[PDB]
Parts: sequence; structure tokens; C-alpha cells
Amino acid sequence: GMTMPIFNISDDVDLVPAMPAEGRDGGSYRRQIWQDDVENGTIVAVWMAEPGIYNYAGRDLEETFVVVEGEALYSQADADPVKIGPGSIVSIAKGVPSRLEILSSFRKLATVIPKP
Amino acid sequence: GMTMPIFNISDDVDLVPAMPAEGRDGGSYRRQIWQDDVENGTIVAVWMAEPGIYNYAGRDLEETFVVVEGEALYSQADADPVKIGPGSIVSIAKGVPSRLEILSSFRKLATVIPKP
Ligand SMILES: [Cl-]
Repeated sequence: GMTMPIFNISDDVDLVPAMPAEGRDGGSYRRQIWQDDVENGTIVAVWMAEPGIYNYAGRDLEETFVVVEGEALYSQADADPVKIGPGSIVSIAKGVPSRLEILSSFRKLATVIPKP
Repeated sequence: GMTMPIFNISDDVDLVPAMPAEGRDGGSYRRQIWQDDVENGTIVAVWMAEPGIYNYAGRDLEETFVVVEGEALYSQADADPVKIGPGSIVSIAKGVPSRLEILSSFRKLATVIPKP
């Protein structure tokens, strides 16, 4: 029959370099999985990152992600970092800055709703 | 979480019972994590289910989920089943039926995009 649209988050395939970690010029990668064919459509993508520090300014979008592999110290805005790991699910509102201090090779599936 | 919108897929918090496996009367729950603040927008939710057969007809929605806990034999339409487990990412197009034979206590995080 036909092959189903099933992917393995662990597989390093079609990963495109994304944000580098502080102090070096590499660290994270993104793999788009699905995008709606409407303007400002919902996007689902894999983000993988190696240990290091990743700072994100507030962005014009809503995101919810789930961690499948790895651990990180995570914060939004002025909150003290909290440890997240496999099974953690995180939502971050439009315009809210965030920081990930990745502790071990980390993979999340992220749902992004553009809010231009 | 106490300080941020950090949830854990393993928490049995704000559960809503969901349709059980065909030969069962419980062991199936949903937990809504996030919904877009529009009339009929994207929803991100946990589903947690015990071993058994779960059949779904095609629905007027697009979905992508990732398995975080447990294993299942999984098929869509006329495809031969494949075993999915932690890290498996599955997309289901509008109108495509599916069958999930859960083999061990299962939790997924699903993104659902309504498509009337
Ligand atoms: Cl928290």
C-alpha cells in the first residue's frame, strides 16, 4: 500500500540549522513537519538542540511545544529557570521572551500559530 | 506549573473522560492544553489511553500528534499497520480514517486544526 506520514523525532533528517548556542555558531536545528495552506496557518515542526544557551526575544506568534528527548533549564520573561524534560509541555504567549539552557541533546515538537 | 505554563503529560490533572477502546468502559482521557483565541481555532491537547482498539472515521480536521509514552499498532485508510512509540510523529489528513491498537499505556500530544 502507500506509506503513511509518520516520522521519527529521533532521526536527524532534513534538519535545517536554526539558532546557534551562545558562544559558538551552531547548536539547534529545525525540521518542518506540517503547515496549513492558509495565510498565517498553523505550523508543526521539530526543533533539536545540543547543550548550550539559547535566548529568544518575544515573537509575533503563539507556541506550544512538547519535549520528547533531553533536558533543559527553561524560563520565560523574568521567571527563575525550571528544569524541563521528556513529557514537559510548554506554552508561550505572543511577545514573551524566553531562554533555554539545554542540558542534554534535546528534541521538541512545536506547534506555532502566527500572530502578525 | 507553579510559576509558568509548563505542564507535564504524565499529570492526571483536569482530565476529561474520552471515548474508550471498543471493548472497554474507561481508561481514556483528554486534557486540553491550549486553544487559539479565535472562533474555531487550533487546539493542542493530551490524549491518554489504555490498551485496546480505537477506531476513528475520517474527520473534518487536520491533526499531527507525537507519541510521548507507550506503543501502538497504527494504520490509516488501507495502509498496513506499523508500530509507533515514543518519538513517533503522525499526521492525519482531513477525511482519513485511522485505527490505533494501543499495546501499552499511551500518551500523545495532538495538534488539531479544524477544517470545515
Ligand atoms: Cl513552573
